[PDB]
Amino acid sequence: SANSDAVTYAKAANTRTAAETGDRIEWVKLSLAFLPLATPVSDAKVLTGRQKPLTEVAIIIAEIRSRDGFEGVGFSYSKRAGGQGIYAHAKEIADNLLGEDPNDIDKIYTKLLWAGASVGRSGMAVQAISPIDIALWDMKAKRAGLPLAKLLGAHRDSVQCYNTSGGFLHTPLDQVLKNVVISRENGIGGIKLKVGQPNCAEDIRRLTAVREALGDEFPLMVDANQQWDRETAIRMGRKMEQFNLIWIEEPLDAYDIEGHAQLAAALDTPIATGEMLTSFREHEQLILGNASDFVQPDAPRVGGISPFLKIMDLAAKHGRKLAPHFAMEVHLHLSAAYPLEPWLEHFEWLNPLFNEQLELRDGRMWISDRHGLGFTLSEQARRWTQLTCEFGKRP
Amino acid sequence: SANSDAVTYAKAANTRTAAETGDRIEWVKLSLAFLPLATPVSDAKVLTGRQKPLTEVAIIIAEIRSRDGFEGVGFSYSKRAGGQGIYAHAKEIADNLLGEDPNDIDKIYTKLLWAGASVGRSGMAVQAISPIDIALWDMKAKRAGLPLAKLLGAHRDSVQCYNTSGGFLHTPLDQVLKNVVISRENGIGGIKLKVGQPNCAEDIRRLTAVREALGDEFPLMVDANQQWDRETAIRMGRKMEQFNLIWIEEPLDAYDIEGHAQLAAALDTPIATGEMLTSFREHEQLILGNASDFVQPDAPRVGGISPFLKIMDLAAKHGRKLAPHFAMEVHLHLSAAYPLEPWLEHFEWLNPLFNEQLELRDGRMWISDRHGLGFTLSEQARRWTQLTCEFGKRP
Repeated sequence: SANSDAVTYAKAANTRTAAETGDRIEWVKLSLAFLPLATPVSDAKVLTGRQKPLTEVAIIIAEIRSRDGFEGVGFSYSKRAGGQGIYAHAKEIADNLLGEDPNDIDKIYTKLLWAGASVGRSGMAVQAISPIDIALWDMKAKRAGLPLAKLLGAHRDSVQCYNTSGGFLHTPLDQVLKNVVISRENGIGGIKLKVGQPNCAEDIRRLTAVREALGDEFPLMVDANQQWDRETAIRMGRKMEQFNLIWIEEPLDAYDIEGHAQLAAALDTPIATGEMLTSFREHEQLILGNASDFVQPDAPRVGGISPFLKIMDLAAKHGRKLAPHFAMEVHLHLSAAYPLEPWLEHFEWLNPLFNEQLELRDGRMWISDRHGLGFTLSEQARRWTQLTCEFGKRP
Repeated sequence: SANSDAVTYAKAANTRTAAETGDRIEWVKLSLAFLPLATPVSDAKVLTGRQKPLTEVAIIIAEIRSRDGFEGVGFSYSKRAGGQGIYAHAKEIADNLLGEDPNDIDKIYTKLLWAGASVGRSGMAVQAISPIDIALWDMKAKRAGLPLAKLLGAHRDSVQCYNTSGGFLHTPLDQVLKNVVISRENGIGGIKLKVGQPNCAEDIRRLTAVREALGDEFPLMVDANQQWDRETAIRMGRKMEQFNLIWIEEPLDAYDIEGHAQLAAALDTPIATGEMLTSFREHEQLILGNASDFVQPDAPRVGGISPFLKIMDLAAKHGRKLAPHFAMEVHLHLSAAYPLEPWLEHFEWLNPLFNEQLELRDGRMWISDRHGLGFTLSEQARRWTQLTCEFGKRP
C-alpha cells in the first residue's frame, strides 16, 4: 500500500544538497577589442547621411572559469559608438559573478540586472550582460560535452546561409557581381543586397543585375536599413515583387511597427526586421503588432542567449520565420534550435578572432562537433584587445 | 584587417560534424505498473457522485539507454481509467526512438507526434510521450552531471511544500487534525484541505477547525476539485476570505475560463487551477483568459517537461505564480527553475517507487545533489509492474 488512513513521511538518507555541491565561479576576465575594417563599410544609413562609414567593430569579450575546472567564453559588440559603455558597465558589475553557481543562468542574469537597476532592462546595460550570459551558456554546453545547439536541442544539423558582406553600397556594381561569383563558388546559399539609397533607380539597376546573374531560383534578398519612408517602401515593394525575394529587410524605421505590418500585409514578399532592437520587450511589440514575416533578433544586442530564447519562442508561437543578425558564431546554434527553417547571415569579419572556422557546404553552414559555441580565442583577438580587467583568481 | 574590397571565405580545419558524432538511442523499456492505495481516496468528485473512490494509480515508466552509456528514466500516470491507453500508445510509438540523437528532445517529440498524428497533440497521446520526454531530460541533466533543476537553471535550492494527502474528504475531521500535527511535526510548510462536498456547511466547519488548530499564520489552502457552480463558488469565496487562504483551487469546471477569471477578479484571495489540463494549448487559453492567480500544470498530464516549460514561461510572462500538481519527484526541479516563488505539493504515494527520498525541512523540500531527476527505480516498482516491453538492444 502506498497510503494509509493518516499520512506518512519518508526519512532521507542522502542529506547532501545541490546548493552545497554545485560548481562556483572563481574567475572572470573582460576585454574590449576593436576589429579593424580596412575597407570602410557603407549601407543605406551612410548614403542618406545618417551615419559615417564603418571602419571598425568593438568586441567585448567575457571569459569565465569555475572552481571545478570549466570555462566559458562569450561576447557582445558595437558598430559605431557603444563599445566603451558596454565594456565599462560589464566591468562595473562583473564581480557579482564570483561565488555564484554558474548553472543558475537566469538567477545570475537577474542579480546582474539588480546590481545595475538604475540603467534599465534594455539597451546598452543588457548588452553588457550579453558576453557573460553567452559565456555561461558556452560553459554549460561544455559541461555536458555538447555543441551549444545540442544542449538547447537541435531541429537541424546545418543551416541555410546567405552572404551580406559582398553586397554593401560602397561597392561598385561590377565588384558586387564579382563577389557573387566568389561567394557562390564557396557554397553560399543566398545573397543579400543593400538598398535604400537616395537614388532608387540605381538600387533597381543593381538589384536587376544581381538577379540576372544569379538566375531565377537562387535565394536573393534586400536590406534598406530603415532608409525608406512609407510611400517609397510600398512603391519599391511593388516593383521588387518581380524578383521573387526571400525577403525585404528593414524597409522602414526599426520602431515603425504599423508601417512594417502594413507593408507585410500588402506584399506577398516576406518582410523582415529586428536587428536594431535591444530587448525581448522591444521584439515582443513588433511581433504582437504583426510587423514582419521574418524576425531577426541579435543575441548580443538583446541581452544574450537567454532573452534570445524567449524571443525565438514568441516568434514561433506567431508562426514567424527566424533570420538572426550577424554573429553567426552564436546564431548558428540558436537557429539550429528553431522549429521552423531559419536563415543564417554571413560576414567574414569575425573570422580572425577565432582559431576555428565554420564549414560552408552546399548552401548551408554545418554545426561542428566542437563543444559550446565551438570557438577558441586567437592571438589576433588578444592583439586587438585595448582594455582588459579581471576578477577573482584563476583556479 | 577583418575585411576587404571584395569578399573572403576562410577554410575550416576540423571536419567532424555534430550530426556524425552525436550520441544515439539504442534501447528503450516501457513499463505499466499499478500503485495500490489500501485506503480508498475520495475528494469532492466522489462525494458529488461524479466518480468512485480512488484505489490505485497507474504508472507508465520509460527507460532509455544510449550508445555512449547514458541512461534516463521518466514516467507519467493515470488516476482511474487512462493508464492502459497511455502505455499502449507509448508501446506503439517507442520504436521511433531508436537511432535518434537523444539531445534533440523537441525534434524527437515532433517525430513522435507525427508517428501518431491521427490521435492529436493533446490528451492521452501526449501523456504517452511524457515518460519518454521526461526520461530524455533526465538523461541530458545526467550527461551534464547536474540535478535537473541545475541543468534548467535554478532560482532556489529548495521549494515551499504543502501536504494534500492528509486533507481528503473520506477522512473524518479528528483524523484530518491528527494528520496536520504529523505533517507539521515532519516539517511541512502548508496544508491544503479538500472542500466542495454537497454539504457546504460541513466544509466551512472542517475549514474553521483546521485554521483554528494551525493558528492565524500557517499557510492554508483549499481545493474544490471543480465541484461548485458559479453561484456557490462566489458565495463560498466571500465566506472564506476571513481564513486568509493562500489560494482557492479548482472552484469550478476546469474549462470554465470566464467563471474562474470572474472569481479571480472578484476575490482578493488567489484562485488556482490547471491540474486537469492536458496540453500547453489548454493552459494557454486559461492564461490568456486571466483564469487564475496560480497556474497548476502537471508535467505528466501536459505531455512532459518540454511543454511544461513553455507553460511556465507563459505563466511567468503573465505575472502568475506556479504551483505544479502531484509528481513532486519531477515538479521539484521545474518549480525550482520558476522565477516567481512557487509551491510544491506533497503526497507520499510515490515514495515506494524510488530508492531515494526527498528531504523535507523547515517547510521546504530540498533539491539533492543527485543528477537528473535524482531517483532510481526500486525493486517494489518492478514488483508492481504488470506489463512491460523493450525495443533495441542494451548497450
